[PDB]
Amino acid sequence: WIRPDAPSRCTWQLGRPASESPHHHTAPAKSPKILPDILKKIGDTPMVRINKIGKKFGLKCELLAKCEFFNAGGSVKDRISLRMIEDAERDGTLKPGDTIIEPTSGNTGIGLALAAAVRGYRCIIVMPEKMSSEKVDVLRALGAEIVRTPTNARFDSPSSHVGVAWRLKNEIPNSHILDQYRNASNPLAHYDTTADEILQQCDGKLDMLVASVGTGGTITGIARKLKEKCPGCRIIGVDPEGSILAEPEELNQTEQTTYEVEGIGYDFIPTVLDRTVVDKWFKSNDEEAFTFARMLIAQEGLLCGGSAGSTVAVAVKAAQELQEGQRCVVILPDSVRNYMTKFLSDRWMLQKGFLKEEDWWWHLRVQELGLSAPLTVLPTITCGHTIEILREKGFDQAPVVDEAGVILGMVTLGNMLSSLLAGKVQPSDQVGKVIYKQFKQIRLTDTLGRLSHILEMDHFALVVHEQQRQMVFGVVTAIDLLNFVAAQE
Amino acid sequence: WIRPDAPSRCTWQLGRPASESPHHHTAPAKSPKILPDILKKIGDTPMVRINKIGKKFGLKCELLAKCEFFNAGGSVKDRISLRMIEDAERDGTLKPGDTIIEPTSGNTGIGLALAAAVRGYRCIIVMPEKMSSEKVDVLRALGAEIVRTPARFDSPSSHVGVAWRLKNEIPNSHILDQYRNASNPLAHYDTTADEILQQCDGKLDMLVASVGTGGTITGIARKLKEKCPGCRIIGVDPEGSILAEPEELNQTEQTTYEVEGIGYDFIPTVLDRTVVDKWFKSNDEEAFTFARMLIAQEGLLCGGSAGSTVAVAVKAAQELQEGQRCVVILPDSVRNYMTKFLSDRWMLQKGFLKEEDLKKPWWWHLRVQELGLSAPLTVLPTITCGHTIEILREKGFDQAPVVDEAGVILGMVTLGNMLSSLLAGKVQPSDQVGKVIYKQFKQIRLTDTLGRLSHILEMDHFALVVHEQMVFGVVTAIDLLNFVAA
Ligand code: HEM
Ligand code: HEM
Ligand SMILES: C[S@@+](CC[C@H](N)C(=O)[O-])C[C@H]1O[C@@H](n2cnc3c(N)ncnc32)[C@H](O)[C@@H]1O
Ligand SMILES: C[S@@+](CC[C@H](N)C(=O)[O-])C[C@H]1O[C@@H](n2cnc3c(N)ncnc32)[C@H](O)[C@@H]1O
Ligand SMILES: *Cc1c(COP(=O)(O)O)cnc(C)c1O
Repeated sequence: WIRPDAPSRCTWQLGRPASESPHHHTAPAKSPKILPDILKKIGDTPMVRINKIGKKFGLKCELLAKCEFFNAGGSVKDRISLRMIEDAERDGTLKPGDTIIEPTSGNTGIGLALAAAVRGYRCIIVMPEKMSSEKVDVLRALGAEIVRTPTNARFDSPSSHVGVAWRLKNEIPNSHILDQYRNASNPLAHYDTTADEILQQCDGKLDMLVASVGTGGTITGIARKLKEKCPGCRIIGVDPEGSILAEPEELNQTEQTTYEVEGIGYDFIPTVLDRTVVDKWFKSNDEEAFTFARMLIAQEGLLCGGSAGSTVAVAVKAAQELQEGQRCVVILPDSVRNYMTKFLSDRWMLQKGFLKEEDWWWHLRVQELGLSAPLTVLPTITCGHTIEILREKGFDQAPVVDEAGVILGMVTLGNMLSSLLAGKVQPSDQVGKVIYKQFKQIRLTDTLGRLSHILEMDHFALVVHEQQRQMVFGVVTAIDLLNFVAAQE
Repeated sequence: WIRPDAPSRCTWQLGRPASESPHHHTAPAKSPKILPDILKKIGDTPMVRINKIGKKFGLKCELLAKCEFFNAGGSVKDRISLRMIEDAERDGTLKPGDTIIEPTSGNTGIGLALAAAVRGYRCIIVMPEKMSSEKVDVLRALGAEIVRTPARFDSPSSHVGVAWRLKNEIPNSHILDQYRNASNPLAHYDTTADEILQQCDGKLDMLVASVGTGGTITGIARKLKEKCPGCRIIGVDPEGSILAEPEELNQTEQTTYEVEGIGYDFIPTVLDRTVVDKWFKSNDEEAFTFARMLIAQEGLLCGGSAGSTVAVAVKAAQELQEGQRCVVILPDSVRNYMTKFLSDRWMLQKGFLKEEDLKKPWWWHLRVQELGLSAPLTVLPTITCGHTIEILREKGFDQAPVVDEAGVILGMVTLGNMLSSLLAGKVQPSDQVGKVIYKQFKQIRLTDTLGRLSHILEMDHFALVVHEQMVFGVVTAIDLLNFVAA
């Protein structure tokens, strides 16, 4: 196994002629009238001027945006997913029918699974288990296969999202790992194509480039091509808090290492990353990322992700030094398609406490309902006798309780039923196995509004003795609320 | 108010020179290095050859795909949302700071909300109350405002009439009316069809398009019939829609289908059915199947309507021989359908997906007639909501049928629907219950599997046993559980 953070052996140095390069170099391509396949849609991404957000924050300059979400897969990684493969295919490293294994979650695995789906490669994406249903559904739809690795297990560990991919690589015939962190094809893709597009579209003239930093291939290749052909251009790198990628190290000091923004920042310094071509670094957080993302979507009509928001949130700061007549280009990595249920959802933004909006009987208290005396069950009775009673009284449940009255959980009918479809339970065995812990608990002193929210969300909430959370005062559903309302109106 | 199905007054006739046209005509545009705004990204969509699926089903011809999901909003409607506005803006009909009300829940609301967001118009989208979260979240994110309308085409309180009520009540408000507006088919007549002719060098022998409002297929078929006579135009209509001709094809039991964006109960103004050489009937199964097949094999990320288009294409293009060309229209992206046809769980829940891995419980192929269900308790449409709440209190169910005096069941009522409506303030305890009638509901019959029933009761809280149109009763989970665990 080789470490991705292993120091770079590249001898490239500013001033060295391009004739000395040992690598293979491609060029931006004239696109056909009719595309032979969807993969030809990758590249030649549009440059869109930012008209509102630039001026709103007082930028005297021109602010352009390089939109990589118009790539066939809806991310910048479609550039490298193509390149890394097209190189391997040339090298003789990659054969027809082979397997491509990658230790990635969502941003590269999509591009790779797409290219693999088009060209008939088996694709194996290895990642933690709780991966967002958007990315996971896209991958499964493209034909890729997923390996769930444990949520808590280290990078250096033998059971992680990465090491296990290497174990599969060794164990599975014809399997290859392109290794986006170590592969020179990653930054060479942007060095050869992206940076040339940016230079063509800007007529060779721009005074700043702002990019968010992930593996680092993008910002590296771009900054190198620019430093060569456009010296005056300053390169600005963006790093989330909790990441050590940014320089100097003093900026990297923080309490938590966890952030909600996807695609940028992780704990190690990849091989492909060149931090000597980055003129200045900026620290962003999740709040301004998502805020500026919503602002981009709303004001500019640009459908993009949170990393784009980070990039721009930094841009409005870094471009203040720029005056009138100059130009600043930002990199917008991906689309909103992956974040449909995350930063795009107001409920989610509220839950994490980012925007946190404010909130005739709405402020009336649940107490006014005057509910029934609960039917609770022992963990220990059969599922048959269980749904026998729940059929008798037309109630759907239990707080599942111990002998002391302590709540051990809850159980509902539908849960039982799906547990039966899976065949993991049968009427004989104890109900204590089917305990449903994923419901929500709210109680007497709570507002009827929050309850209402849960009632359009779920089937029920659970009134607990106010100051004893292990105690059950009663069970609330929509029918008793409708009872209250229809009663006093 | 004007009806969308009102007959077309257009005097356009095949053979008439283009110099006689009273309308305004644009042309496909050379795009800049740097786009001044995102709206310039609309158009010049790529044409991608279909290499696998064509040959797999035995097509001797070339099958190309016009991908409209690469538009800035991720749908074909971005073309018209632009046009309808750009015309109004020119006409003096549309002023800066105005309000654009549209009663569509379709992609048009997205395109319009985007253009409105970019150009600073207030946007009001009026639609039903279910409305799968993707579209709704996109709209709210773009700055648009939503009105929930608890669906009926010519009703006074619907997704459309109330938009006209707002149009009258709100200053500077306009309704572009995608069904009646000539800008809709003119957008495709002027641009899309010219793109298709440029990319195909003026030669193609068939075009297959799914039919929604009909502006697309109309404008395209007209431009083609003019400049490429040999090209046959093939229209696609879901089952439950009457758009297809002849009328004999439109015969079906249910009028409800899961595919979004195509087929209607009415014939829109902009639709010209005299330029369509042949029509084909598609269903939801082959739509979603071919959509998954497009994504998997061709790497094309698209929607279910695309699947319908292609599912028809592999049939219609069989007449084509080697050397010819067939072009299909792919309307939208998978972005709206992330939790619907893209989800395996959902595909299973609706019964489209294939069942076995080769073993499962014995009651699976038993049927619900064995459950021994009792008589349903029916509610009148004229009853008061509070009364419903009383009866349904005492009996203790979460749902009841809404049926008129003549015996025909107009629908179902669920507590979540009543609560949802009340929280919006669109219903009161003294109101008609006929307001909260819930017309989208799932049917399992007497003779259908206990398995299908199970999948149903994983989607939703009920389904409804019917002896043949007639009924039997209402089924929920606890009867299944009671039967099995017995
Ligand atoms: C005149 C220009 C360049 C020269 C002469 C050059 C030369 C080299 C050399 C000698 C190596 C060592 C390979 C090894 O030790 O196994 C290397 C590696 C590498 N180069 Fe370059 N290079 C040039 C430009 C670039 C550019 C423009 C990029 C990216 C945009 C790049 C990315 C890399 C990467 C990622 C490695 C791998 C380092 C490692 O595996 O540790 N190089 N290069
Ligand atoms: C030589 C070519 C054409 C001529 C002379 C023509 C003429 C007309 C005329 C006289 C009307 C009646 C306006 C009214 O009564 O309000 C009309 C309406 C209309 N035209 Fe055309 N037209 C031509 C081509 C087209 C094309 C190519 C399209 C679309 C692709 C189109 C779409 C419409 C629509 C949607 C209406 C509205 C009909 C209604 O509101 O009931 N026309 N046209
Ligand atoms: C008869 S049930 C009807 C079906 C409804 N979906 C439900 O499960 O509550 C509705 C009434 O029973 C009450 N209820 C539900 N679960 C209960 C439980 N485990 N113990 C006592 N009352 C319960 C509710 O609060 C409501 O007043
Ligand atoms: C008592 S309810 C308990 C709550 C459950 N969620 C429900 O609505 O069915 C369950 C029993 O009532 C039946 N049921 C539900 N709605 C019905 C109605 N409208 N007419 C007759 N039986 C009904 C079910 O089929 C089942 O046998
Ligand atoms: C509107 C629509 C169509 C049909 O396009 P028309 O312009 O009505 O002919 C097809 N698919 C989707 C998803 C649509 O929204």
